[PDB]
Amino acid sequence: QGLPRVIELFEARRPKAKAVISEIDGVVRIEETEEKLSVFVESEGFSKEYKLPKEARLLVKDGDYVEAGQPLTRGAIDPHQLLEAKGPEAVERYLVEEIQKV
Repeated sequence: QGLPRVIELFEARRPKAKAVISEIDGVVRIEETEEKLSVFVESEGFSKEYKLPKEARLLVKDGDYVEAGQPLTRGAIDPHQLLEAKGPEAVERYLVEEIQKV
């Protein structure tokens, strides 16, 4: 994506084709009707229902364990959501590596 991707990173914009990340650690449970599609990240005392469009490529198959801040869909991560999910060091790592890819 070239120079626009770099600008999008240095400006910390929320990208348009944004991946969906998990807000908590937990276990995946896909719930796929032929009309709608959702992913649950469930833990001992928390349930996280992420309703996403039916055409989203998942990085996560049913039953996997995910860290808080791990991507479930494909695409670019919103840096502010990553910061809230996972903290400063992870956002630095992601910004540096994503800029260097280009």
